[PDB]
Amino acid sequence: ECLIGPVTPLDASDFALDIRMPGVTPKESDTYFCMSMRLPVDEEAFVIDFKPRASMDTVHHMLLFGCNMPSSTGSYWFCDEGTCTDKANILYAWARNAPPTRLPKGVGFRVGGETGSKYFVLQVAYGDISAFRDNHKDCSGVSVHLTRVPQPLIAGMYLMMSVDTVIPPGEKVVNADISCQYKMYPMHVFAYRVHTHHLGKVVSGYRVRNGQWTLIGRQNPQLPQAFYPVEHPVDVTFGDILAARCVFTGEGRTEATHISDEMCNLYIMYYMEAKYALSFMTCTKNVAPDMFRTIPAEANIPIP
Ligand SMILES: [Cu+2]
Repeated sequence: ECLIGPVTPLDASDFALDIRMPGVTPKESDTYFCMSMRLPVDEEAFVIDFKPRASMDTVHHMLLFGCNMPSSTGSYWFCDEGTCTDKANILYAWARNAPPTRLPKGVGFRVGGETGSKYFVLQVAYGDISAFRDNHKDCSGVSVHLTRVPQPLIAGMYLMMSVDTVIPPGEKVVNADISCQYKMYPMHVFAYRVHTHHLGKVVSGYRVRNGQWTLIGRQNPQLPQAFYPVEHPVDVTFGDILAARCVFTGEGRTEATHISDEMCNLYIMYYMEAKYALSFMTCTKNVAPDMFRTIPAEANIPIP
C-alpha cells in the first residue's frame, strides 16, 4: 500500500517514474486530491506506457496531466483549487470498472524539451471511503514508462470545447454544437473522453469529410469519464471538419445555465507521424453550424 524510489532506470534509454500520493488520509466522500511530479530530464522524452497502482476500494478515478505550472507546490492539494494554472494537457484517465486506454505499439506522448510539459500532475478521486478508517494513509497513483528513444508515432489531444452555449430552463433537449476545419497533417484518433456536469445527457464526436459523418465516439458523460477506445481508429485529415454535439436537459433547472455552470468537452486522443506531429490542438468554435441539420440521427439517441 504505502512505502521502489521515484525514478527506476531500466536500460540506457528507458526509466520508470512512480507517481504516488504521499500518504494521504482522505476524509469525506468524492474528494479530488492532486500532487505534481517534475520530470527528471530536461531533454525530450516519450511516455510509452502507464500502470495503475490504485487501491481496490478507496479510488474511483485517476487522471494524469502534462503541464508547466502545477497549481500548488505543496506535497499534495485539492484539485478544487486547480490542476495547473496553465494549460493542463491530459495524458491518462483511469476509472474503476472501465476499459483502460492502452498506447498502440509505436506511440508515445512527447514531454520535456522546449515544447513538452515539465510536470506530470496526478489527480486521484476517492469514492465513499467512510466508516472508522481515519487511521489509514493512501499512496495511490500510477507508474509511467518514459524513454528518450524517439518514437515514430506521437500521441496528442484534440480538445473540443463549447463556449457560446446557453441552456434555457425547462427545455428537455438542448444542443451544444462544436465544429472546426482540420488543417494539419493527418492525425489518427484512438480514444475519447467526454466531460460535462449534471445536465449532460450524451456527447458525440465525428469526422465530417465531403458531407459524410464518420463516428469518433459517443457516451453519456454521467458515466465514469475515462478514455473509451475507438473501435477502428479514425484518420482525420486536411479539409475534414471535426464536429461534436452535446445534449443537455434543463429539466428542473430554475434559470439559465451557461457554458451556475456547465461544460461540454470532448477529448480526442490521437497519434501523428513523429516529424509532422503536434502534442495539442483545440476547437472552441462552431464554424459550420448549418451542417448539423445533416448530423446522423444516432447523435440524438440517449445513452441512459
Ligand atoms: Cu467541468
